[PDB]
Amino acid sequence: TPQNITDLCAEYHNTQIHTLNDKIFSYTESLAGKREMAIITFKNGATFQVEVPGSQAIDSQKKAIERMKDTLRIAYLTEAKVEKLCVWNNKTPHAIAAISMAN
Amino acid sequence: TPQNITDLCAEYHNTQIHTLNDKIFSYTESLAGKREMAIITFKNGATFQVEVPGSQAIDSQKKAIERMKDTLRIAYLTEAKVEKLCVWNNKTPHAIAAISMAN
Amino acid sequence: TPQNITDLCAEYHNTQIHTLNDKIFSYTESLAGKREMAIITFKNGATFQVEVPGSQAIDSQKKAIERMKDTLRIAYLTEAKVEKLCVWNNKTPHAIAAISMAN
Amino acid sequence: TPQNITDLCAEYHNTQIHTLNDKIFSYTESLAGKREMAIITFKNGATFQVEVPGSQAIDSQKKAIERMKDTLRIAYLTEAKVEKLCVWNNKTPHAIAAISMAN
Amino acid sequence: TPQNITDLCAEYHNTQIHTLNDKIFSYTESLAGKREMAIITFKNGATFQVEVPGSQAIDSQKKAIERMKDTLRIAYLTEAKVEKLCVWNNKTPHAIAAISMAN
Ligand SMILES: OC[C@H]1O[C@@H](O)[C@H](O)[C@@H](O)[C@H]1O
Ligand SMILES: OC[C@H]1O[C@@H](O)[C@H](O)[C@@H](O)[C@H]1O
Ligand SMILES: OC[C@H]1O[C@@H](O)[C@H](O)[C@@H](O)[C@H]1O
Ligand SMILES: OC[C@H]1O[C@@H](O)[C@H](O)[C@@H](O)[C@H]1O
Repeated sequence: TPQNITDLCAEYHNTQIHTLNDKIFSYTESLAGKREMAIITFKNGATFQVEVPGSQAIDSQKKAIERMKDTLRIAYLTEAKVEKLCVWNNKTPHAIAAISMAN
Repeated sequence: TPQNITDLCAEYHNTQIHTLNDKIFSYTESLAGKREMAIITFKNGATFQVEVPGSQAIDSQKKAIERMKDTLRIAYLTEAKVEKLCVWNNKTPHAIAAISMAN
Repeated sequence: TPQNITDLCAEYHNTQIHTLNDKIFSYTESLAGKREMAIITFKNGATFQVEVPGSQAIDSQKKAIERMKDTLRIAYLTEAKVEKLCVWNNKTPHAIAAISMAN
Repeated sequence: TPQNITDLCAEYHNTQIHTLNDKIFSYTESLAGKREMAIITFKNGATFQVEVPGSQAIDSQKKAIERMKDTLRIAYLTEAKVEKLCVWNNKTPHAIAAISMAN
Repeated sequence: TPQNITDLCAEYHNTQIHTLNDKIFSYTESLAGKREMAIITFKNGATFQVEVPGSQAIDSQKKAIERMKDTLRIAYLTEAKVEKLCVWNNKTPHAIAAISMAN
């Protein structure tokens, strides 16, 4: 079991870590058919998504995806500093896999 | 995959991108028979709803609707500035499809 | 579709609007068998309940009832001003059908 | 229909009202096997639990149990004054049936 | 029934209490496959996880796992002082079974 976001991120193919150390600049949410998703942006121009849950994803996956959207919304609204994001680069915008917060 | 609310809204028919750059003026919620709606209003007069899901709604759609109503209530309570809304304009009041928050 | 709580409230029999423009004074909740209800009070003496759903209540009603208890709890804790309540006056305490919040 | 916590408490056997008029001193929660419970304490030494649900417990009661733990956590975190607690005194520690919050 | 985290923790083998009396230094969350988990750390170098749910986990166990993650996030964001943690010490990082929060 990884004990940090960098090592967790490295367990997967087509991932990379972004180190932001900054609050979220914008939060976008859609319930539109086939776009049940969330997009956040940082003031440096970086844009990321929380991907739509897939065709019958398992229970743990669907719960974590909803948890991550919960987390980004509350982080944005409270101006909580985001330390790092682990994202999949085979999507556009890059898709969030994990987030770390410190400070 | 759209990277912002304007491009997302343009992927659907019968939608309008609506710019606000303002906090929600009032939040209304109902639990009454087939009116389990949320209504939000803004200072300059605009009025929007989160439409009640019908009897064929799939799980992903129901979950996203529930999420949006959560988002509107917390945005309202925190006086978070709403940048834009993407709304369906063939219903009255217009029905929210997406929301962007910034500033 | 109604565009404000007054007009929504008027679509039902045995309802009425109360205009509080004040924060909630007390919040009560129970998990006791058959009384899974919430009761709120205002400093002017008014008392209102969120009625227990019955054994035939469909899922969309149940979810709205739970949402309203969530809303009342968070308003109470944050001292958010309640503008109006739409209530059924054929129950005691009067039963909440809808709520509006505005500064 | 009870209009307050005291009257509601009186509808059940093996209950009593505690009048704290104080914020929660400590919040404890467990996910351990057979002990999926919450414990709260006050500065005067009183200790109460949110009981583990029974095997037969129906959905509405389970939902209310989960709600009460939500309530105690946020009451604790916001230092919200707890007015009264309705508890079952045939358990140890005494188990929460209802709570009232007021200043 | 245990009346405090220390006694609760002693009911299980391979557990220990950490007395931290300190806020969480960092909060990490992941939705990645096989890694639906949360990791918290303290400024003394202690690192803890909320284990990935088991594929056959019962309902009460799954909900408590979800609740614990909700608690850790809100404790983190509000700088709530964590009093003690009850952890399974046959996991690496040590896995949270119970948390106590006090002032
Ligand atoms: O679990 C979700 C992941 O699924 C992978 O197969 C895909 O490459 C990633 O982009 C991400 O979507
Ligand atoms: O939907 C709940 C409402 O249902 C009505 O039929 C009843 O008259 C009201 O008192 C309220 O209970
Ligand atoms: O509904 C929960 C309550 O159920 C009663 O039967 C029991 O006597 C109480 O101790 C409490 O467990
Ligand atoms: O219930 C969760 C616990 O399950 C036990 O079997 C295990 O030994 C502990 O380390 C922890 O995983």
